[PDB]
Amino acid sequence: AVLFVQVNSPLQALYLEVVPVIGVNQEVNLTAVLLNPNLTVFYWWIGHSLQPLLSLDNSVTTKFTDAGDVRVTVQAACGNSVLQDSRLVRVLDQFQVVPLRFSRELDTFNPNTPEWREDVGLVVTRLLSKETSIPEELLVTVVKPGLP
Amino acid sequence: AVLFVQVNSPLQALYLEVVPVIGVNQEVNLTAVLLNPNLTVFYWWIGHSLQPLLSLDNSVTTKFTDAGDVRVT
Ligand SMILES: *[C@@H]1O[C@H](CO)[C@@H](O[C@@H]2O[C@H](CO)[C@@H](O[C@@H]3O[C@H](CO)[C@@H](O)[C@H](O)[C@@H]3O)[C@H](O)[C@H]2NC(C)=O)[C@H](O)[C@H]1NC(C)=O
Ligand SMILES: *[C@@H]1O[C@H](CO)[C@@H](O[C@@H]2O[C@H](CO)[C@@H](O[C@@H]3O[C@H](CO)[C@@H](O)[C@H](O)[C@@H]3O)[C@H](O)[C@H]2NC(C)=O)[C@H](O)[C@H]1NC(C)=O
Ligand SMILES: *[C@@H]1O[C@H](CO)[C@@H](O)[C@H](O)[C@H]1NC(C)=O
Ligand SMILES: *[C@@H]1O[C@H](CO)[C@@H](O)[C@H](O)[C@H]1NC(C)=O
Ligand SMILES: *[C@@H]1O[C@H](CO)[C@@H](O)[C@H](O)[C@H]1NC(C)=O
Ligand SMILES: *[C@@H]1O[C@H](CO)[C@@H](O)[C@H](O)[C@H]1NC(C)=O
Repeated sequence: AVLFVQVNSPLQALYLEVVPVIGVNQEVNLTAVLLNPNLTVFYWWIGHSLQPLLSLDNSVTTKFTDAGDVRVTVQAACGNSVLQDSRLVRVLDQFQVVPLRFSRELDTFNPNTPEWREDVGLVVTRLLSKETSIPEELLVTVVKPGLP
Repeated sequence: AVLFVQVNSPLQALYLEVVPVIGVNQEVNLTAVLLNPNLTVFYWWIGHSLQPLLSLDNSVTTKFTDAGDVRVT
């Protein structure tokens, strides 16, 4: 007689990591940050279609043929608890991309909390608009999750 | 705000349907008979490896390069 068992009772929090903006036909490297070993259950709701993708890995790679706003949802149920996080992203076509160096010292005070990164990008956008007199909602700053 | 919900509380019984014998390098059409719509969660333990396959469908198709006795769960 055989019996497979798994032991991961408590789940704390999850977060869906995805860039707020990318062009059409571009591969998106969606990440599902969660509390966990290779024993992880991930339901992925990429778009309108109900049928979710199953994954044991944190990340998936997908594309978007259409533009506009896309709802991306991820659900985690490793044990007997259900967590879920959603995020709406913009898929554009008319834009120009500029790389941006930050000062090194910031790295020594840089937690990867997405809200910290959001506020930093917002400050950069405000300063750009104040020093170029160009519209402010047409400038999107994303400061990545990397250690540098 | 968005929230996905699913509603299938009771599960009665299951049964694994598989032929008792087949040769090597032959495709096996394993079936998992269960109480259900396309909302079905299936973990497949094909052999020695712990990592199970995920499936929403009843059936899977696999092969065996080695002979002997295979545990299919
Ligand atoms: C919950 O919130 C916490 C903060 O309260 C987040 O924790 C931080 O997450 C980042 C990203 O995973 C961690 O940085 C990582 O460090 C590893 C090295 O250990 C590096 O290889 C990765 O590339 C990444 O930079 C960070 O250490 C971690 N802790 C803190 C204090 O910032 C967490 O992401 C949030 N997650 C959930 C599921 O709620
Ligand atoms: C539980 O046990 C019951 C019997 O008490 C099994 O029920 C029987 O299962 C077979 C195979 O699925 C059914 O035959 C099927 O009929 C459909 C048409 O409806 C046909 O398209 C299929 O090819 C197949 O031949 C049968 O009707 C069903 N009921 C009876 C009274 O025999 C069941 O398979 C067992 N399953 C579990 C999960 O415990
Ligand atoms: C996604 O990120 C991982 C981690 O760096 C990398 O190995 C992989 O090539 C990336 N894929 C794409 C399509 O960006
Ligand atoms: C988890 O399993 C996958 C199988 O698809 C494998 O690619 C990955 O390396 C495994 N990770 C760990 C940490 O064992
Ligand atoms: C498995 O059975 C289904 C149902 O008849 C059939 O469509 C499929 O081709 C079969 N595959 C193999 C490899 O026997
Ligand atoms: C269930 O979803 C799968 C998607 O892989 C599809 O192939 C199948 O036709 C669907 N079945 C039903 C009954 O909707």
